[PDB]
Amino acid sequence: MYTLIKLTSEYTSRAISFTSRNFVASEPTSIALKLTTCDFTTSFQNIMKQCVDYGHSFAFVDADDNIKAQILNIPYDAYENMHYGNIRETDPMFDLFGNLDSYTPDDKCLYVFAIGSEVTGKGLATKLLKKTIEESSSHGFKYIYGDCTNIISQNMFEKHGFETVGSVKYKGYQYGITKPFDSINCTEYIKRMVKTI
Ligand SMILES: CC(C)(COP(=O)(O)OP(=O)(O)OC[C@H]1O[C@@H](n2cnc3c(N)ncnc32)[C@H](O)[C@@H]1OP(=O)(O)O)[C@@H](O)C(=O)NCCC(=O)NCCS
Repeated sequence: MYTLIKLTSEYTSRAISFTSRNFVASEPTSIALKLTTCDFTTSFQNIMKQCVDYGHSFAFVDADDNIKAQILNIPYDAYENMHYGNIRETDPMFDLFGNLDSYTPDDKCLYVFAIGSEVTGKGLATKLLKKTIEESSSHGFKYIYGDCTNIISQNMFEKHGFETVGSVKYKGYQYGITKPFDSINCTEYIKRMVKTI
């Protein structure tokens, strides 16, 4: 069926594409901003590559080694110093997320940049999150942080012991005179969620 793997460098191109496509198709903030995969890859390919290279990311692959679900994780200290391919299309995204960067870890922390699954309702994302919790413990991380934009992942994180430490309401959020997130209907907040290991 599908095999749980630790992502390695040979999967980098597949990992970048998987999250780009998955988020552009199905993640609330990307959809709200009408991002294309070009927009997403430009802004986020660096962090996605680093999620693979730091060694703490996981995926489910099919028999032909295609990624069907993945979780891209990176140490928080690398996240805090991350560079992005900034473009006008994603400026409001960075503005929104920036609000959550005020709650910071006081010890070793693993940051979940992205979780996604193209084969849904089969437990794949849940299993990736549980694997990530095991990984965090094994490497002496004290916290896992995620900025979760989707009610589905918020509930999943809650089910696995995460607590909300910060939030921003989508409806009414402004970037200058624009209201770029008012189109979101599935989810009311973006939330920074923290699990203490
Ligand atoms: C969110 C996402 C990762 C879920 O992955 P998935 O593999 O279906 O999730 P799992 O099957 O492990 O299911 C996890 C839980 O979500 C629930 N769930 C999954 N899809 C759901 C849906 N469309 N509506 C309501 N609940 C849903 C499951 O029922 C399950 O809960 P339970 O076990 O308590 O019943 C997937 O929908 C996705 O990739 N979305 C685009 C990506 C995204 O937005 N990522 C998060 C950004 S924070």
